[PDB]
Amino acid sequence: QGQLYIVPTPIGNLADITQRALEVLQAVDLIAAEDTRHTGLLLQHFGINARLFALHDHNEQQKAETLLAKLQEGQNIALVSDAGTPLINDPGYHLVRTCREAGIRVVPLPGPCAAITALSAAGLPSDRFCYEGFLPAKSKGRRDALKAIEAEPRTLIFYESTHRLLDSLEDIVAVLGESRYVVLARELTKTWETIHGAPVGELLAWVKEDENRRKGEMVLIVEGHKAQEEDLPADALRTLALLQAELPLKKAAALAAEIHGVKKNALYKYALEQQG
Amino acid sequence: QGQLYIVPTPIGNLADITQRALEVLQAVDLIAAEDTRHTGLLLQHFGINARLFALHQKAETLLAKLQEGQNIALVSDAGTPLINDPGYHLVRTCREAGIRVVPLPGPCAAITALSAAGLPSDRFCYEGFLPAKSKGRRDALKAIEAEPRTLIFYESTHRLLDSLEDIVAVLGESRYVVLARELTKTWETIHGAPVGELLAWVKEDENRRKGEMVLIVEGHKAQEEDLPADALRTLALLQAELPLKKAAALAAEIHGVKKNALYKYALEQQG
Ligand SMILES: CCN(CC[C@H](N)C(=O)O)C[C@H]1O[C@@H](n2cnc3c(N)ncnc32)[C@H](O)[C@@H]1O
Ligand SMILES: [Mg+2]
Ligand SMILES: [Mg+2]
Repeated sequence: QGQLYIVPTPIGNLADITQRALEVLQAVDLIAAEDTRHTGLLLQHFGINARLFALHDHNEQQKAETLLAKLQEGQNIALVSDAGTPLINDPGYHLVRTCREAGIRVVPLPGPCAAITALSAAGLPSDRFCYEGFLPAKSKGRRDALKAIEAEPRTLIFYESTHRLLDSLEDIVAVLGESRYVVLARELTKTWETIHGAPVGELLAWVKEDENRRKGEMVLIVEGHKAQEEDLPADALRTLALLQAELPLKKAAALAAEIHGVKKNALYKYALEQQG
Repeated sequence: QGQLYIVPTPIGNLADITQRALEVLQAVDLIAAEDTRHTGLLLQHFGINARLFALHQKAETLLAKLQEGQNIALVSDAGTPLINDPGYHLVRTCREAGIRVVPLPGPCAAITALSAAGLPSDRFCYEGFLPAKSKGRRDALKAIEAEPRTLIFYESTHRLLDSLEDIVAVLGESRYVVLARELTKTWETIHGAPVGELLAWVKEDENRRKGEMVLIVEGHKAQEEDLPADALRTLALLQAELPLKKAAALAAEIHGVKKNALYKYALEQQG
Protein backbone atom coordinates (compact mmCIF):
# COMPACT_ATOMS: atom_id res chain seq x y z
CA GLN A 1 0.00 0.00 0.00
CA GLY A 2 2.85 2.38 0.80
CA GLN A 3 4.86 3.83 -2.06
CA LEU A 4 8.53 3.40 -2.91
CA TYR A 5 10.70 6.50 -3.41
CA ILE A 6 13.81 6.67 -5.60
CA VAL A 7 15.56 9.67 -4.05
CA PRO A 8 18.94 10.65 -5.56
CA THR A 9 21.74 12.01 -3.39
CA PRO A 10 24.51 14.55 -4.01
CA ILE A 11 27.50 13.45 -6.08
CA GLY A 12 30.02 15.16 -3.79
CA ASN A 13 28.58 18.62 -3.08
CA LEU A 14 26.15 18.52 -0.16
CA ALA A 15 24.59 21.77 -1.39
CA ASP A 16 23.38 19.85 -4.48
CA ILE A 17 20.28 18.31 -2.91
CA THR A 18 16.64 19.14 -3.57
CA GLN A 19 14.17 20.34 -0.95
CA ARG A 20 11.65 17.70 -1.99
CA ALA A 21 14.29 15.04 -1.38
CA LEU A 22 14.84 16.27 2.18
CA GLU A 23 11.10 16.37 2.83
CA VAL A 24 10.67 12.83 1.50
CA LEU A 25 13.57 11.55 3.58
CA GLN A 26 12.07 13.03 6.73
CA ALA A 27 8.59 11.77 5.70
CA VAL A 28 9.45 8.07 5.27
CA ASP A 29 9.79 5.30 7.83
CA LEU A 30 12.60 3.20 6.35
CA ILE A 31 15.47 4.29 4.09
CA ALA A 32 17.13 1.55 2.05
CA ALA A 33 20.76 2.61 1.65
CA GLU A 34 23.83 1.23 -0.09
CA ASP A 35 25.99 1.98 2.97
CA THR A 36 24.00 2.92 6.11
CA ARG A 37 27.04 4.65 7.67
CA HIS A 38 27.53 6.94 4.63
CA THR A 39 23.86 7.89 4.37
CA GLY A 40 23.78 8.21 8.15
CA LEU A 41 26.46 10.89 8.01
CA LEU A 42 24.58 12.69 5.25
CA LEU A 43 21.35 12.60 7.26
CA GLN A 44 23.15 13.90 10.34
CA HIS A 45 24.53 16.84 8.37
CA PHE A 46 20.92 17.84 7.62
CA GLY A 47 19.63 16.91 11.07
CA ILE A 48 17.34 14.14 9.82
CA ASN A 49 16.73 10.94 11.79
CA ALA A 50 15.24 7.80 10.24
CA ARG A 51 15.75 4.05 10.00
CA LEU A 52 18.48 2.69 7.71
CA PHE A 53 18.44 -0.63 5.86
CA ALA A 54 21.57 -2.19 4.32
CA LEU A 55 20.51 -2.71 0.69
CA HIS A 56 23.37 -3.43 -1.73
CA ASP A 57 23.70 -5.58 -4.84
CA HIS A 58 25.20 -8.49 -2.89
CA ASN A 59 22.05 -8.96 -0.79
CA GLU A 60 19.64 -6.99 -3.02
CA GLN A 61 17.43 -9.83 -4.22
CA GLN A 62 17.58 -11.61 -0.85
CA LYS A 63 16.08 -8.58 0.93
CA ALA A 64 13.79 -7.56 -1.95
CA GLU A 65 11.06 -9.85 -0.60
CA THR A 66 11.41 -8.39 2.90
CA LEU A 67 11.19 -4.85 1.53
CA LEU A 68 8.13 -5.82 -0.53
CA ALA A 69 6.46 -7.24 2.57
CA LYS A 70 7.25 -4.06 4.49
CA LEU A 71 5.77 -1.92 1.71
CA GLN A 72 2.60 -4.02 1.56
CA GLU A 73 2.12 -3.20 5.27
CA GLY A 74 1.58 0.47 4.38
CA GLN A 75 5.10 1.66 5.13
CA ASN A 76 6.92 4.15 2.90
CA ILE A 77 10.40 3.14 1.75
CA ALA A 78 12.91 5.56 0.23
CA LEU A 79 15.83 4.13 -1.75
CA VAL A 80 19.16 5.99 -1.76
CA SER A 81 22.72 5.26 -2.89
CA ASP A 82 26.12 6.56 -1.83
CA ALA A 83 25.90 9.09 -4.66
CA GLY A 84 23.87 10.14 -7.67
CA THR A 85 20.67 8.29 -8.34
CA PRO A 86 19.86 4.61 -7.71
CA LEU A 87 19.60 2.02 -10.50
CA ILE A 88 22.35 3.69 -12.56
CA ASN A 89 25.31 1.44 -11.75
CA ASP A 90 23.86 1.34 -8.24
CA PRO A 91 21.63 -1.27 -6.50
CA GLY A 92 17.87 -1.17 -6.92
CA TYR A 93 16.85 -2.96 -10.12
CA HIS A 94 15.54 -6.13 -8.47
CA LEU A 95 13.64 -4.25 -5.78
CA VAL A 96 12.02 -1.91 -8.31
CA ARG A 97 11.03 -4.79 -10.58
CA THR A 98 9.53 -6.71 -7.66
CA CYS A 99 7.60 -3.64 -6.52
CA ARG A 100 6.30 -3.01 -10.05
CA GLU A 101 5.17 -6.60 -10.63
CA ALA A 102 3.52 -6.61 -7.19
CA GLY A 103 1.43 -3.52 -7.91
CA ILE A 104 3.20 -0.97 -5.71
CA ARG A 105 3.44 2.72 -6.54
CA VAL A 106 6.91 3.96 -7.46
CA VAL A 107 7.67 7.67 -7.06
CA PRO A 108 10.95 8.77 -8.65
CA LEU A 109 12.52 12.05 -7.73
CA PRO A 110 14.83 14.13 -9.92
CA GLY A 111 18.37 14.46 -8.70
CA PRO A 112 22.08 14.43 -9.47
CA CYS A 113 23.41 12.08 -12.14
CA ALA A 114 27.13 11.96 -12.86
CA ALA A 115 26.69 10.95 -16.51
CA ILE A 116 24.11 13.67 -17.23
CA THR A 117 26.12 16.31 -15.37
CA ALA A 118 29.24 15.43 -17.37
CA LEU A 119 27.28 15.38 -20.64
CA SER A 120 25.78 18.82 -20.03
CA ALA A 121 29.23 20.43 -19.89
CA ALA A 122 30.86 17.94 -22.27
CA GLY A 123 30.44 20.20 -25.29
CA LEU A 124 29.44 17.30 -27.55
CA PRO A 125 26.17 16.42 -29.30
CA SER A 126 23.58 15.33 -26.75
CA ASP A 127 20.57 14.62 -28.99
CA ARG A 128 21.47 10.92 -28.92
CA PHE A 129 23.84 9.15 -26.57
CA CYS A 130 24.54 5.68 -25.22
CA TYR A 131 25.51 5.09 -21.62
CA GLU A 132 27.74 2.07 -21.03
CA GLY A 133 28.87 2.47 -17.42
CA PHE A 134 32.12 0.89 -16.34
CA LEU A 135 34.40 -0.82 -18.80
CA PRO A 136 35.79 -4.35 -18.25
CA ALA A 137 38.75 -4.40 -15.88
CA LYS A 138 40.58 -7.00 -17.99
CA SER A 139 42.58 -5.94 -21.02
CA LYS A 140 41.01 -8.53 -23.34
CA GLY A 141 37.47 -7.76 -22.21
CA ARG A 142 38.05 -4.02 -22.37
CA ARG A 143 39.46 -4.28 -25.88
CA ASP A 144 36.53 -6.41 -27.02
CA ALA A 145 34.02 -3.97 -25.53
CA LEU A 146 35.77 -1.02 -27.17
CA LYS A 147 35.84 -2.80 -30.53
CA ALA A 148 32.13 -3.62 -30.33
CA ILE A 149 31.30 0.10 -29.97
CA GLU A 150 33.94 1.36 -32.43
CA ALA A 151 31.37 2.07 -35.15
CA GLU A 152 28.75 3.59 -32.83
CA PRO A 153 27.74 7.00 -34.26
CA ARG A 154 26.19 8.25 -31.00
CA THR A 155 28.04 9.95 -28.17
CA LEU A 156 29.30 7.39 -25.65
CA ILE A 157 29.21 7.85 -21.87
CA PHE A 158 31.46 5.74 -19.67
CA TYR A 159 32.33 5.63 -15.99
CA GLU A 160 35.93 5.45 -14.89
CA SER A 161 38.01 4.95 -11.75
CA THR A 162 41.48 6.36 -10.97
CA HIS A 163 42.79 2.82 -10.63
CA ARG A 164 42.48 2.01 -14.34
CA LEU A 165 42.26 5.39 -16.10
CA LEU A 166 45.66 5.06 -17.78
CA ASP A 167 45.05 1.50 -18.99
CA SER A 168 41.59 2.38 -20.28
CA LEU A 169 42.98 5.41 -22.11
CA GLU A 170 45.71 3.29 -23.69
CA ASP A 171 43.14 0.73 -24.82
CA ILE A 172 40.98 3.50 -26.28
CA VAL A 173 43.99 4.86 -28.16
CA ALA A 174 44.78 1.41 -29.54
CA VAL A 175 41.21 0.60 -30.59
CA LEU A 176 39.48 3.85 -31.54
CA GLY A 177 42.66 5.68 -32.53
CA GLU A 178 44.19 8.88 -31.22
CA SER A 179 42.18 11.00 -33.66
CA ARG A 180 38.96 10.51 -31.68
CA TYR A 181 37.84 13.38 -29.46
CA VAL A 182 37.35 12.48 -25.80
CA VAL A 183 36.29 14.58 -22.81
CA LEU A 184 37.32 13.64 -19.29
CA ALA A 185 35.28 15.13 -16.46
CA ARG A 186 36.78 14.63 -13.03
CA GLU A 187 35.58 15.44 -9.51
CA LEU A 188 32.40 17.16 -10.61
CA THR A 189 30.80 19.49 -8.06
CA LYS A 190 33.98 19.49 -5.98
CA THR A 191 36.94 21.76 -5.32
CA TRP A 192 39.19 19.97 -7.83
CA GLU A 193 36.56 19.81 -10.57
CA THR A 194 38.15 19.66 -14.00
CA ILE A 195 36.77 18.96 -17.47
CA HIS A 196 39.30 18.57 -20.27
CA GLY A 197 38.51 17.74 -23.89
CA ALA A 198 41.09 16.67 -26.44
CA PRO A 199 42.17 13.94 -28.88
CA VAL A 200 42.65 10.61 -27.12
CA GLY A 201 46.41 10.66 -27.62
CA GLU A 202 46.70 14.27 -26.46
CA LEU A 203 44.42 13.53 -23.52
CA LEU A 204 46.49 10.53 -22.44
CA ALA A 205 49.72 12.51 -22.74
CA TRP A 206 48.24 15.36 -20.68
CA VAL A 207 47.00 12.97 -17.99
CA LYS A 208 50.39 11.27 -17.71
CA GLU A 209 52.02 14.69 -17.21
CA ASP A 210 50.83 14.69 -13.59
CA GLU A 211 49.33 12.03 -11.34
CA ASN A 212 47.16 14.71 -9.68
CA ARG A 213 45.11 14.80 -12.90
CA ARG A 214 43.97 11.19 -12.48
CA LYS A 215 42.72 11.34 -8.89
CA GLY A 216 39.14 10.80 -7.76
CA GLU A 217 36.14 9.74 -9.86
CA MET A 218 35.81 10.28 -13.58
CA VAL A 219 33.40 10.25 -16.48
CA LEU A 220 34.42 9.78 -20.10
CA ILE A 221 32.52 11.27 -23.02
CA VAL A 222 33.54 9.85 -26.39
CA GLU A 223 32.47 11.53 -29.61
CA GLY A 224 30.59 9.17 -31.88
CA HIS A 225 32.07 7.71 -35.03
CA LYS A 226 32.06 10.00 -38.04
CA ALA A 227 29.66 9.46 -40.93
CA GLN A 228 32.32 8.14 -43.31
CA GLU A 229 31.52 5.20 -45.60
CA GLU A 230 34.84 5.03 -47.49
CA ASP A 231 36.22 2.37 -45.14
CA LEU A 232 35.07 -1.16 -45.93
CA PRO A 233 33.30 -3.27 -43.27
CA ALA A 234 35.62 -4.68 -40.61
CA ASP A 235 33.83 -8.05 -40.43
CA ALA A 236 34.66 -8.74 -44.08
CA LEU A 237 38.33 -7.93 -43.45
CA ARG A 238 38.41 -10.17 -40.37
CA THR A 239 36.82 -13.04 -42.28
CA LEU A 240 39.30 -12.56 -45.11
CA ALA A 241 42.24 -12.62 -42.69
CA LEU A 242 40.97 -15.76 -40.97
CA LEU A 243 40.41 -17.51 -44.29
CA GLN A 244 43.89 -16.47 -45.42
CA ALA A 245 45.26 -18.07 -42.27
CA GLU A 246 43.28 -21.24 -43.00
CA LEU A 247 43.14 -21.17 -46.83
CA PRO A 248 45.01 -19.66 -49.80
CA LEU A 249 44.72 -15.92 -50.40
CA LYS A 250 42.75 -16.11 -53.65
CA LYS A 251 40.16 -18.59 -52.35
CA ALA A 252 39.96 -16.66 -49.08
CA ALA A 253 39.20 -13.40 -50.88
CA ALA A 254 36.67 -15.05 -53.18
CA LEU A 255 34.83 -16.68 -50.27
CA ALA A 256 34.87 -13.48 -48.20
CA ALA A 257 33.49 -11.45 -51.11
CA GLU A 258 30.84 -14.08 -51.82
CA ILE A 259 29.60 -14.30 -48.23
CA HIS A 260 29.75 -10.56 -47.49
CA GLY A 261 28.58 -9.50 -50.97
CA VAL A 262 31.34 -6.92 -51.48
CA LYS A 263 33.75 -6.17 -54.31
CA LYS A 264 36.62 -8.66 -54.48
CA ASN A 265 39.18 -6.22 -55.90
CA ALA A 266 39.19 -3.99 -52.81
CA LEU A 267 39.47 -6.98 -50.47
CA TYR A 268 42.34 -8.41 -52.52
CA LYS A 269 44.16 -5.06 -52.50
CA TYR A 270 43.72 -4.73 -48.74
CA ALA A 271 44.99 -8.28 -48.20
CA LEU A 272 48.01 -7.66 -50.43
CA GLU A 273 48.80 -4.43 -48.58
CA GLN A 274 48.54 -6.18 -45.21
CA GLN A 275 50.76 -9.04 -46.39
CA GLY A 276 53.38 -6.63 -47.73
CA GLN B 1 37.94 35.53 -16.56
CA GLY B 2 34.23 34.84 -16.24
CA GLN B 3 32.75 31.41 -15.62
CA LEU B 4 29.82 29.79 -17.39
CA TYR B 5 27.32 27.86 -15.29
CA ILE B 6 24.84 25.18 -16.30
CA VAL B 7 21.86 25.36 -13.95
CA PRO B 8 19.15 22.74 -14.48
CA THR B 9 15.61 23.95 -13.86
CA PRO B 10 12.67 22.07 -12.31
CA ILE B 11 10.53 19.83 -14.51
CA GLY B 12 7.15 20.75 -13.06
CA ASN B 13 7.87 20.83 -9.34
CA LEU B 14 9.32 23.94 -7.71
CA ALA B 15 10.54 21.78 -4.82
CA ASP B 16 12.98 20.03 -7.20
CA ILE B 17 15.41 22.97 -7.13
CA THR B 18 18.70 22.63 -5.30
CA GLN B 19 20.37 25.17 -3.03
CA ARG B 20 23.50 25.39 -5.16
CA ALA B 21 21.38 26.42 -8.14
CA LEU B 22 19.77 29.26 -6.18
CA GLU B 23 23.14 30.48 -4.89
CA VAL B 24 24.60 30.36 -8.41
CA LEU B 25 21.64 32.31 -9.77
CA GLN B 26 22.15 34.97 -7.11
CA ALA B 27 25.90 35.09 -7.82
CA VAL B 28 25.65 35.48 -11.60
CA ASP B 29 24.88 38.93 -12.97
CA LEU B 30 23.37 37.75 -16.28
CA ILE B 31 21.15 34.71 -16.85
CA ALA B 32 20.63 33.46 -20.40
CA ALA B 33 17.52 31.41 -21.17
CA GLU B 34 15.75 30.19 -24.27
CA ASP B 35 12.24 31.08 -23.02
CA THR B 36 12.55 34.31 -21.04
CA ARG B 37 8.96 34.11 -19.76
CA HIS B 38 9.34 30.72 -18.07
CA THR B 39 12.62 31.55 -16.36
CA GLY B 40 11.21 34.90 -15.29
CA LEU B 41 8.19 33.25 -13.69
CA LEU B 42 10.50 30.80 -11.93
CA LEU B 43 12.62 33.67 -10.60
CA GLN B 44 9.56 35.59 -9.39
CA HIS B 45 8.30 32.51 -7.57
CA PHE B 46 11.72 32.36 -5.92
CA GLY B 47 11.87 36.14 -5.50
CA ILE B 48 15.02 36.51 -7.60
CA ASN B 49 15.91 39.49 -9.79
CA ALA B 50 18.52 39.35 -12.54
CA ARG B 51 19.37 40.54 -16.05
CA LEU B 52 17.68 37.98 -18.28
CA PHE B 53 19.27 37.18 -21.63
CA ALA B 54 17.35 35.73 -24.58
CA LEU B 55 18.76 33.03 -26.85
CA HIS B 56 17.90 32.65 -30.53
CA GLN B 57 25.34 35.09 -33.29
CA LYS B 58 24.70 35.08 -29.55
CA ALA B 59 27.74 32.84 -29.10
CA GLU B 60 30.12 35.71 -29.85
CA THR B 61 28.37 38.08 -27.45
CA LEU B 62 28.33 35.50 -24.67
CA LEU B 63 32.01 34.71 -25.27
CA ALA B 64 32.90 38.41 -25.13
CA LYS B 65 30.95 38.82 -21.89
CA LEU B 66 32.66 35.77 -20.40
CA GLN B 67 36.08 37.11 -21.40
CA GLU B 68 35.22 40.45 -19.79
CA GLY B 69 34.77 38.76 -16.41
CA GLN B 70 31.01 38.43 -16.02
CA ASN B 71 29.59 35.22 -14.57
CA ILE B 72 26.82 33.91 -16.84
CA ALA B 73 24.44 31.12 -15.84
CA LEU B 74 22.82 29.08 -18.61
CA VAL B 75 19.28 27.81 -17.99
CA SER B 76 16.57 26.05 -19.98
CA ASP B 77 12.80 25.78 -19.82
CA ALA B 78 13.00 22.49 -17.92
CA GLY B 79 15.48 19.78 -17.06
CA THR B 80 19.17 19.94 -17.75
CA PRO B 81 20.20 22.50 -20.39
CA LEU B 82 22.00 21.65 -23.63
CA ILE B 83 20.23 18.29 -23.93
CA ASN B 84 18.54 17.27 -27.20
CA ASP B 85 19.11 20.77 -28.59
CA PRO B 86 21.99 22.84 -29.96
CA GLY B 87 24.16 24.91 -27.69
CA TYR B 88 27.02 22.53 -27.06
CA HIS B 89 28.92 24.47 -29.73
CA LEU B 90 28.99 27.44 -27.35
CA VAL B 91 30.34 25.27 -24.52
CA ARG B 92 33.03 23.84 -26.79
CA THR B 93 34.05 27.33 -27.95
CA CYS B 94 34.18 28.58 -24.36
CA ARG B 95 36.36 25.64 -23.36
CA GLU B 96 38.67 26.32 -26.31
CA ALA B 97 38.80 30.00 -25.29
CA GLY B 98 40.06 29.25 -21.78
CA ILE B 99 36.69 29.83 -20.11
CA ARG B 100 35.67 27.58 -17.23
CA VAL B 101 32.31 25.80 -17.37
CA VAL B 102 30.67 24.63 -14.13
CA PRO B 103 27.88 22.08 -14.57
CA LEU B 104 25.42 21.68 -11.74
CA PRO B 105 23.51 18.45 -11.09
CA GLY B 106 19.81 18.68 -11.72
CA PRO B 107 16.59 17.05 -12.86
CA CYS B 108 16.61 14.90 -15.99
CA ALA B 109 13.34 13.53 -17.36
CA ALA B 110 14.92 10.49 -19.04
CA ILE B 111 16.95 9.45 -15.99
CA THR B 112 14.03 9.99 -13.64
CA ALA B 113 11.75 7.87 -15.83
CA LEU B 114 14.38 5.14 -16.15
CA SER B 115 14.98 4.97 -12.39
CA ALA B 116 11.31 4.01 -11.87
CA ALA B 117 10.46 2.07 -15.04
CA GLY B 118 12.18 -1.06 -13.76
CA LEU B 119 13.56 -1.98 -17.16
CA PRO B 120 17.29 -2.78 -17.46
CA SER B 121 19.57 0.20 -16.96
CA ASP B 122 23.17 -1.17 -17.04
CA ARG B 123 23.18 0.09 -20.67
CA PHE B 124 20.72 2.31 -22.49
CA CYS B 125 20.37 4.77 -25.35
CA TYR B 126 18.40 8.01 -25.42
CA GLU B 127 16.94 8.88 -28.82
CA GLY B 128 15.01 12.01 -27.82
CA PHE B 129 12.02 13.12 -29.85
CA LEU B 130 10.90 10.81 -32.61
CA PRO B 131 10.21 12.21 -36.09
CA ALA B 132 6.85 13.95 -36.34
CA LYS B 133 6.22 12.23 -39.69
CA SER B 134 4.89 8.68 -39.79
CA LYS B 135 7.38 7.61 -42.46
CA GLY B 136 10.24 9.19 -40.52
CA ARG B 137 9.09 7.59 -37.28
CA ARG B 138 8.84 4.17 -38.91
CA ASP B 139 12.30 4.52 -40.46
CA ALA B 140 13.80 5.57 -37.13
CA LEU B 141 12.13 2.64 -35.35
CA LYS B 142 13.41 0.25 -38.02
CA ALA B 143 16.93 1.62 -37.63
CA ILE B 144 16.79 0.75 -33.91
CA GLU B 145 14.76 -2.47 -34.11
CA ALA B 146 17.73 -4.70 -33.27
CA GLU B 147 19.13 -2.48 -30.50
CA PRO B 148 19.62 -4.58 -27.33
CA ARG B 149 19.93 -1.55 -25.01
CA THR B 150 16.91 0.06 -23.40
CA LEU B 151 15.63 2.96 -25.52
CA ILE B 152 14.38 6.26 -24.08
CA PHE B 153 12.21 8.65 -26.11
CA TYR B 154 10.35 11.89 -25.44
CA GLU B 155 6.87 12.26 -26.91
CA SER B 156 4.15 14.90 -26.93
CA THR B 157 0.45 14.31 -26.32
CA HIS B 158 -0.34 15.36 -29.89
CA ARG B 159 1.52 12.42 -31.47
CA LEU B 160 1.34 9.85 -28.66
CA LEU B 161 -1.26 7.70 -30.44
CA ASP B 162 0.59 7.92 -33.75
CA SER B 163 3.86 6.98 -32.08
CA LEU B 164 2.23 4.04 -30.32
CA GLU B 165 0.78 2.75 -33.60
CA ASP B 166 4.16 3.19 -35.29
CA ILE B 167 5.90 1.20 -32.55
CA VAL B 168 3.20 -1.47 -32.81
CA ALA B 169 3.77 -1.74 -36.55
CA VAL B 170 7.57 -1.80 -36.39
CA LEU B 171 8.57 -3.40 -33.09
CA GLY B 172 5.44 -5.55 -32.93
CA GLU B 173 3.28 -6.23 -29.88
CA SER B 174 5.35 -8.53 -27.66
CA ARG B 175 7.77 -5.71 -26.82
CA TYR B 176 7.46 -4.26 -23.32
CA VAL B 177 7.02 -0.49 -23.12
CA VAL B 178 6.81 1.80 -20.09
CA LEU B 179 5.04 5.15 -20.30
CA ALA B 180 5.81 7.88 -17.77
CA ARG B 181 3.45 10.84 -17.70
CA GLU B 182 3.59 14.10 -15.74
CA LEU B 183 6.58 13.08 -13.64
CA THR B 184 7.10 15.04 -10.41
CA LYS B 185 3.46 16.13 -10.21
CA THR B 186 0.11 14.99 -8.87
CA TRP B 187 -0.69 13.46 -12.27
CA GLU B 188 2.46 11.31 -12.38
CA THR B 189 1.70 7.88 -13.81
CA ILE B 190 4.12 5.16 -14.86
CA HIS B 191 2.52 2.19 -16.62
CA GLY B 192 4.44 -0.74 -18.09
CA ALA B 193 2.92 -3.33 -20.42
CA PRO B 194 3.24 -4.77 -23.94
CA VAL B 195 2.89 -2.27 -26.76
CA GLY B 196 -0.58 -3.44 -27.79
CA GLU B 197 -1.84 -3.67 -24.21
CA LEU B 198 -0.43 -0.23 -23.44
CA LEU B 199 -2.05 1.17 -26.58
CA ALA B 200 -5.42 -0.28 -25.56
CA TRP B 201 -4.98 1.08 -22.03
CA VAL B 202 -4.11 4.59 -23.24
CA LYS B 203 -7.02 4.55 -25.68
CA GLU B 204 -9.34 3.46 -22.86
CA ASP B 205 -9.26 7.00 -21.41
CA GLU B 206 -8.36 10.48 -22.59
CA ASN B 207 -6.62 11.77 -19.45
CA ARG B 208 -3.98 9.04 -19.77
CA ARG B 209 -2.55 10.83 -22.83
CA LYS B 210 -2.51 14.34 -21.33
CA GLY B 211 0.76 16.25 -21.04
CA GLU B 212 4.29 15.18 -21.95
CA MET B 213 5.44 11.56 -22.02
CA VAL B 214 8.64 9.58 -21.66
CA LEU B 215 8.72 6.18 -23.38
CA ILE B 216 11.08 3.43 -22.26
CA VAL B 217 11.33 0.40 -24.54
CA GLU B 218 13.22 -2.76 -23.66
CA GLY B 219 15.82 -3.81 -26.18
CA HIS B 220 15.56 -6.79 -28.50
CA LYS B 221 17.11 -9.65 -26.53
CA ALA B 222 15.12 -12.71 -27.56
CA GLN B 223 14.50 -15.10 -30.45
CA GLU B 224 18.16 -14.82 -31.48
CA GLU B 225 18.51 -18.59 -32.04
CA ASP B 226 17.98 -19.68 -35.65
CA LEU B 227 19.73 -21.19 -38.69
CA PRO B 228 20.15 -18.50 -41.38
CA ALA B 229 20.43 -19.81 -44.92
CA ASP B 230 23.68 -17.86 -45.27
CA ALA B 231 25.28 -19.95 -42.52
CA LEU B 232 23.98 -23.16 -44.09
CA ARG B 233 25.34 -22.32 -47.54
CA THR B 234 28.68 -21.26 -46.05
CA LEU B 235 28.90 -24.55 -44.17
CA ALA B 236 27.99 -26.54 -47.29
CA LEU B 237 30.63 -24.72 -49.34
CA LEU B 238 33.33 -25.11 -46.68
CA GLN B 239 32.57 -28.80 -46.13
CA ALA B 240 33.73 -29.72 -49.63
CA GLU B 241 36.92 -27.70 -49.04
CA LEU B 242 37.81 -28.05 -45.35
CA PRO B 243 37.20 -30.95 -42.95
CA LEU B 244 33.70 -30.94 -41.47
CA LYS B 245 34.96 -29.94 -38.02
CA LYS B 246 36.99 -27.02 -39.40
CA ALA B 247 34.14 -25.90 -41.64
CA ALA B 248 31.73 -25.96 -38.71
CA ALA B 249 34.12 -23.91 -36.58
CA LEU B 250 34.65 -21.36 -39.36
CA ALA B 251 30.91 -21.02 -39.99
CA ALA B 252 30.24 -20.70 -36.26
CA GLU B 253 32.81 -17.94 -35.80
CA ILE B 254 31.67 -16.08 -38.92
CA HIS B 255 27.97 -16.20 -38.05
CA GLY B 256 28.38 -16.23 -34.26
CA VAL B 257 26.36 -19.45 -33.92
CA LYS B 258 27.05 -22.60 -31.91
CA LYS B 259 29.52 -24.89 -33.71
CA ASN B 260 28.01 -28.09 -32.32
CA ALA B 261 24.62 -27.21 -33.84
CA LEU B 262 26.10 -26.65 -37.31
CA TYR B 263 27.87 -30.00 -36.93
CA LYS B 264 24.66 -31.84 -36.08
CA TYR B 265 22.90 -30.15 -39.01
CA ALA B 266 25.70 -31.16 -41.38
CA LEU B 267 25.55 -34.75 -40.13
CA GLU B 268 21.77 -34.81 -40.58
CA GLN B 269 22.12 -33.50 -44.14
CA GLN B 270 24.84 -36.05 -44.93
CA GLY B 271 22.75 -38.82 -43.35
C1 LIG C 1 14.19 18.20 -24.44
C2 LIG C 1 13.08 19.09 -23.88
N1 LIG C 1 12.46 18.53 -22.69
C3 LIG C 1 12.90 19.19 -21.47
C4 LIG C 1 13.38 18.20 -20.43
C5 LIG C 1 14.88 18.23 -20.19
N2 LIG C 1 15.60 18.50 -21.43
C6 LIG C 1 15.36 16.96 -19.42
O1 LIG C 1 16.36 16.37 -19.88
O2 LIG C 1 14.72 16.64 -18.40
C7 LIG C 1 11.02 18.52 -22.83
C8 LIG C 1 10.49 17.10 -22.89
O3 LIG C 1 10.94 16.35 -21.76
C9 LIG C 1 9.92 15.53 -21.28
N3 LIG C 1 9.53 15.95 -19.96
C10 LIG C 1 9.84 17.11 -19.30
N4 LIG C 1 9.33 17.17 -18.10
C11 LIG C 1 8.65 15.99 -17.96
C12 LIG C 1 7.88 15.44 -16.92
N5 LIG C 1 7.68 16.06 -15.76
N6 LIG C 1 7.33 14.24 -17.11
C13 LIG C 1 7.53 13.61 -18.26
N7 LIG C 1 8.22 14.02 -19.30
C14 LIG C 1 8.76 15.22 -19.10
C15 LIG C 1 8.80 15.61 -22.31
O4 LIG C 1 8.97 14.63 -23.28
C16 LIG C 1 8.97 17.04 -22.81
O5 LIG C 1 8.43 17.18 -24.09
MG1 LIG D 1 31.94 1.56 0.52
MG1 LIG E 1 27.17 3.13 -5.16
